[PDB]
Amino acid sequence: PMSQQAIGSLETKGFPPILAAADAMVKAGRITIVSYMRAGSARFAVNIRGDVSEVKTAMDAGIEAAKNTPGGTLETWVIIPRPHENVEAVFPIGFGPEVEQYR
Amino acid sequence: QAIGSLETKGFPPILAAADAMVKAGRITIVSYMRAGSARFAVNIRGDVSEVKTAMDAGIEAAKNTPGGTLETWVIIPRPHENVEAVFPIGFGP
Amino acid sequence: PMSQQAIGSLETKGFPPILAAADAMVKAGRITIVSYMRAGSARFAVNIRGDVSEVKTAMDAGIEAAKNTPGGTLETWVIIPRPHENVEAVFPIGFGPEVEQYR
Amino acid sequence: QAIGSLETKGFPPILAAADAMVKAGRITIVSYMRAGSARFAVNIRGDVSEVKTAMDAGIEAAKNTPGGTLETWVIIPRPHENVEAVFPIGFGP
Amino acid sequence: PMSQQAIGSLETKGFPPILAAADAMVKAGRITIVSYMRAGSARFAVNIRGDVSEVKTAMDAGIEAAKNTPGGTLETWVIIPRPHENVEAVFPIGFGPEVEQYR
Amino acid sequence: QAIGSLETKGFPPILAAADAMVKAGRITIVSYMRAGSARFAVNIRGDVSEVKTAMDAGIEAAKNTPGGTLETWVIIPRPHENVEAVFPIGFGP
Repeated sequence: PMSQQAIGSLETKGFPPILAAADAMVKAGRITIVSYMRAGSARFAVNIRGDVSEVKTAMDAGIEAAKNTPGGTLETWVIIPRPHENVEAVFPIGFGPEVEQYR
Repeated sequence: QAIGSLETKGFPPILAAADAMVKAGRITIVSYMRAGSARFAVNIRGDVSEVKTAMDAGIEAAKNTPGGTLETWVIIPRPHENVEAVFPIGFGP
Repeated sequence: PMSQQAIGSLETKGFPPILAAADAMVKAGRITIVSYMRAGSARFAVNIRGDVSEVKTAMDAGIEAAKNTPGGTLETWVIIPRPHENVEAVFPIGFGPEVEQYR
Repeated sequence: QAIGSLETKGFPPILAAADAMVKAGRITIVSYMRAGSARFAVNIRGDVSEVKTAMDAGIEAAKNTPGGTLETWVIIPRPHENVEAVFPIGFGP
Repeated sequence: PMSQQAIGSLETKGFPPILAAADAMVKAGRITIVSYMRAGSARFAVNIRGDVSEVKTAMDAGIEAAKNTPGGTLETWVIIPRPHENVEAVFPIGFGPEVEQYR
Repeated sequence: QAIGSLETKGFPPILAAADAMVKAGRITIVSYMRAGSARFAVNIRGDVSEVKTAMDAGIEAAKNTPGGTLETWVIIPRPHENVEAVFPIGFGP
């Protein structure tokens, strides 16, 4: 009941910084971007999956890209190495059929 | 079964809380609520003693998350059945 | 054109305090919880129906439960003894088929 | 028919306003708007003299509600028909 | 690829001031109200179309009506004389079938 | 193709930005995002040199709009294809 793949989630204020973060993340490690969350208050979170070491290196790049985007604000981030299956069942952080082609 | 509900500012800390809760007691995460203003609540069910231990872990995980903040939480030991008929805190699919 | 049953509505900041309020309300009087409103800004309202004397005693318990929830904030409440039918027609405060079994 | 629209912060005060309005004049409540930021607007229609009396009662009910606040209101006597084609202030189902 | 008709868009805080603006606009010039946008934070925008000279006179009336509504706030407005077709394709500012009868 | 994204407070300034961008370079406006808190983002695609010229025009149009404010913007020259599989920045219908 715990997934093999880590989750990393990063949240910005602003849509352009989340795109910056997402692109930097997938260019920095063997990770898949699985989903995004429109959180309200102009905040957005991006969710990535991969082995924890790869998610950590991806997260470092996403953090920098968010902060370096003009007018962007990094709000919060987390890495969970081996998330319980019930988390994946309830939250939109699983692998959907549109990202299979990239994994 | 008891209900525990915990609410954070930010999506990453609600994930952290949820994962910590289900790894700390015999509970089921049944739903989450997008509250607006970048707040999210996670709802768990279990025997009250298990919900309590889970809640303690979830509070700590939310506060320990980079940039995460804990807003509010509750434990209701034996909720009236009318509550889960109206609020999305039941077990069913 | 005025209902036999009062409406009570109570609004909190935070989802956990609204659950606290709702549970305290239905445990304190002969009332039915009919609906909730996601108001934005992390505010939620719960709507109950019953005879006005029962809604008043329920409301007192809901107010206390909201205020006593960790991090919860009570925002606003009302009791309308005999609401006009047009209010029930437009606002989601009627009795739905999922709560018949509890009334 | 005239349109009256009244907006509160909070859901309980919009209920109070709506009920007071329909009990104060020959008007029909046609819709409500969830505006965001916990604001709600109620929309009524009737002859303008009736909408005026109703509006006065609704303003007082909103302000009199525990924790309720009145944000903004308007009365438009004879709205152009293009307005109700776009905004949800018409009578129809 | 640029429309013959200008767009004017006006945004208020509050729903009653947007109704005031919309009504004043269509009473002040040969314009069609095409749509409204629920922007969040209790802000609303109304979108009108017409020849630019007509949209300008309509906009002046909408600005005044918004400001003069009890508790209303004017937030922002624009007039674009000859919008590119790609703007109409992506943003909800075109003529829909419900407003044909008024144009 | 590159992605440019520009976000304003207010709906009128996003229209201004979008129109200025497509009139300043060989770009396609592919989508907009209602972000909440009355913020909106417009997303454009094109060769990066064209997206840059378009972005400059969009920044100026947003700031020049009465009451409009520019919040944030970005240009990504060569986005990874996983980004447009998840975010609504692709070309398709």
